[PDB]
Amino acid sequence: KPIEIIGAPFSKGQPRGGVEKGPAALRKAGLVEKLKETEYNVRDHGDLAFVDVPNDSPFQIVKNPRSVGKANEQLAAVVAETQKNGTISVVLGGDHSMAIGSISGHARVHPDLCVIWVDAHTDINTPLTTSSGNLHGQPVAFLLKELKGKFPDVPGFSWVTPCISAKDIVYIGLRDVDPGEHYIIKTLGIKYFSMTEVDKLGIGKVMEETFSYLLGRKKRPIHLSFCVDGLDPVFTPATGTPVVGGLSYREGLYITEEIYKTGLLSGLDIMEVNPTLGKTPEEVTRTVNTAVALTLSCFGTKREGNHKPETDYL
Amino acid sequence: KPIEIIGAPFSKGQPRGGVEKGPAALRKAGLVEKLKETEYNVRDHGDLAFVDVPNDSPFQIVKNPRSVGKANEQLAAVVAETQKNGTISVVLGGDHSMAIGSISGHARVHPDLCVIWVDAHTDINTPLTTSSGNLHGQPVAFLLKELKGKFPDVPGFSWVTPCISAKDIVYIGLRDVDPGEHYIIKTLGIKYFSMTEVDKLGIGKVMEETFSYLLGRKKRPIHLSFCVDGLDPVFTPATGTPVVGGLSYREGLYITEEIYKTGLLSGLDIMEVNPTLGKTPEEVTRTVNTAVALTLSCFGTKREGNHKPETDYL
Amino acid sequence: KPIEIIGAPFSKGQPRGGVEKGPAALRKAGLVEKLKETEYNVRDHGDLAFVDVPNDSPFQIVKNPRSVGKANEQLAAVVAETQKNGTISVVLGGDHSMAIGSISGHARVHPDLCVIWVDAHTDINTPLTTSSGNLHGQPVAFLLKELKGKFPDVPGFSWVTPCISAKDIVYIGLRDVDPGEHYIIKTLGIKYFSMTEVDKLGIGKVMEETFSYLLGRKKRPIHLSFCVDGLDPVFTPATGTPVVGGLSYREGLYITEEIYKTGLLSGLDIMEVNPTLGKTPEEVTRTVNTAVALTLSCFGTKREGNHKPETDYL
Ligand SMILES: [Mn+2]
Ligand SMILES: [Mn+2]
Ligand SMILES: [Mn+2]
Ligand SMILES: [Mn+2]
Ligand SMILES: [Mn+2]
Ligand SMILES: [Mn+2]
Repeated sequence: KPIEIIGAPFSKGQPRGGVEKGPAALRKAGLVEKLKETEYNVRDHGDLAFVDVPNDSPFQIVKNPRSVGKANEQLAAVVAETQKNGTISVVLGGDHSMAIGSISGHARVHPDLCVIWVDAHTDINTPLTTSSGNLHGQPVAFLLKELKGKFPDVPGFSWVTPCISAKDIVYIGLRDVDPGEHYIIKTLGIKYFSMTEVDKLGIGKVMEETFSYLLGRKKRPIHLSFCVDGLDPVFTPATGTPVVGGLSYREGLYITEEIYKTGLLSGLDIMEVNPTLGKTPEEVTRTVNTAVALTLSCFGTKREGNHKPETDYL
Repeated sequence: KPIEIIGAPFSKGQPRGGVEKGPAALRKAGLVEKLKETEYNVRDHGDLAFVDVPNDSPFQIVKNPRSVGKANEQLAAVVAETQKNGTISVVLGGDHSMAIGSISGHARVHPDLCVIWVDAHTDINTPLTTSSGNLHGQPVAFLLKELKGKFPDVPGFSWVTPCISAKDIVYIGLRDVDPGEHYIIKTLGIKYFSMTEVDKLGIGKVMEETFSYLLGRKKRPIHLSFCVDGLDPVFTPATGTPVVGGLSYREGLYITEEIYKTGLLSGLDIMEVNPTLGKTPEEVTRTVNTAVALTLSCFGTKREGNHKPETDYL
Repeated sequence: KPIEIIGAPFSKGQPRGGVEKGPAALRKAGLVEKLKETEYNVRDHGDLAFVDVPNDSPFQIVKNPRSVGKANEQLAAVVAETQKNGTISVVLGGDHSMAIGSISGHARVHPDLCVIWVDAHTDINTPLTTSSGNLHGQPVAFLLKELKGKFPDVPGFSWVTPCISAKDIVYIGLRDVDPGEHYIIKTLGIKYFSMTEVDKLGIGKVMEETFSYLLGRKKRPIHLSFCVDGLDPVFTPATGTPVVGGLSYREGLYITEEIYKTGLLSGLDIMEVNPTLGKTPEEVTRTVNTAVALTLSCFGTKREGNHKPETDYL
């Protein structure tokens, strides 16, 4: 089965430059070559060139609305292109705002898709709830169907159409929620397993339930959106919004391991990896190895080990 | 419901000076104002002046017995006073030996109360079993009813009256216990979950069984004494007696979260946070930041998030 | 209940020097003295003088076959001697390749013994499957009954007799396995708990299932081989092949505590602790402290604490 790497060197999703350097870091560490070693076929799409919109005046509080809006539209145009030819889409980003390109492009070809959002935030505010005009923490808002019309239209997001409903997605690793956000998720009653939950049940029971909830009834493709800030700052320090007491290195692979196991992974997002934010070359090396590591896990590489079929090693 | 912050800048309890700075370290970090942000009312009682006793000769091994006694007596006098006006007490200490006063004053108004001791030690040595005349490691030996008269009367501790029995207390996070201490808890049969127990059951099940143990039969107030050294040093640096293999930030959080949920916490202790014992300013910020995290957990703040009632954020 | 420490300062098991200094590291940290504080009797059998074989040409890929084979032959003979007199055999190593002598000496006197292999690796390659001629990562290949005659006879290992079968052994914390290795364990179907396992069950249930799998039917002596690298480097950094995402200082103790709990320990190995590889004295002090923390545990020392029998501390 096909795999297509699509770099998204973008960052206007937030105030700290540097995340457009993620792709270049991930590829540098050896992601593309490490993947060709798996049972899959790998075609690297290269890095998309994001045209900058001049005079991108702020829509109320939101910053860079036409820029962010334009990039994502170019992303969702690319994604549909690989998913159309039946090939799994791995997007190497920038900030999370690129999810709107990532998941909108996915749904065009697999409208019945679900989403597992591994993040420490819901990154799902509305241009009416953000205390910051930053769109990297609003990706979901623009996606949700039940959120259509619950906030103004934002210059550059006309092309967007709510693709998934509050029933088809599940958060994992939440720990920093704004009053606003907590409201929405409760009100719309979305399924999540916040830090608290993943203390009480354990990452073992948590993927068991998230699977019966999303795949309990019908079998449908999986779109995994992984904010490196999902695991703790001791495993991913090179991120813009780090937050204490997160998901261990282990539960992370566990996650990515089980998702492989479903044979249902359709879209994968490796967002917000920032090489310039590492306090030491180590932490940058740390954040990337564990970013690559999770990316190889969603594609077979197990911790008990692997071996090539039909090969008698004796 | 009322909350009353009581400043206990005491340290005589032990040899390492620096703990009487705890309050000033927790207040500085924003504890007081952080709390008024919750659904509760907050009145800061201020820091109690502790009269020093001249010529506080040592009773055999014990050190500063009269000094440590009078303070506590003035602590139970302040506590009992605010609990009388139906308000929850949060004591920012010093060394733990002040618990003596926080639990003694508490029981005068709620004599049927229980105690969830989260710490790395049992601080239950008798003036006869301590290898150090230190009182921060004995607060319990004085409170226990089954321990009345199993050791000599210590000058300054005549006013004390064992308010609780070996039945109404459970320990959490035990890992450093002295031969004498383990004996006592085995003999009197106290309910505990030593780190070994938390690895076995999970911080999930553990809180499930400690609740049905202390609250399976009758519903009573919860006095929560928390020795910062309760968690591992990696999280709680700036503590006098740090001991490897401790309770994570997450577990110490899941505990406090659940103590809220009961709606039964009555008295709270935030003991042994030492500012001067931090190897770097970071480590002083850290322990503090997470001593605060917990204090704001005991009162609502959830990781999944919080939103104000009756407010429609849409 | 006899204990016999046996220093095996060997290292030819791999390319990095330093491991021979292990014993002389554990010993300084005060291992022997600390053990005498337990309920056991202690006899330190000094360190073994290992004669170096001149002109130890490489058998195909394998390196130091004759020097490694001779050393172990001399270890096994020391071992089988103190097990003979009814004493427990604790071996402070070098490189793990000395397991071969440690477990070989052990099966002579207790041919019905079991082994719990706590290590980040399976150390079970064959001279035909190694990518390196390193014997520290093959010990098991020489011990297995099912592996007899699955490779060529290696110079110096003519004295070795497969003593345990695929059935009496179990791994714990595997997270780095080469293609070959995985195959083997799969094919001979060995009972293990990779890191994924420990995540999904917990160090609680894990020991429950390893005990009922190894001791469910008959009660037999337990040989515990502990590759310090089985833990996470943050706990055991001073090691030759560290690997991210290991067991916690807490599971590590949990494990050694339950093994004490059976009353069946018989043989114990504390291999591959290398003092020269700690980036800082601290990492050397750390690692060491826990190759002992763990040992003094296999002999009782409980985190809940201990107290001497018949001694009324009141
Ligand atoms: Mn995000
Ligand atoms: Mn995030
Ligand atoms: Mn303590
Ligand atoms: Mn204490
Ligand atoms: Mn190993
Ligand atoms: Mn090994």
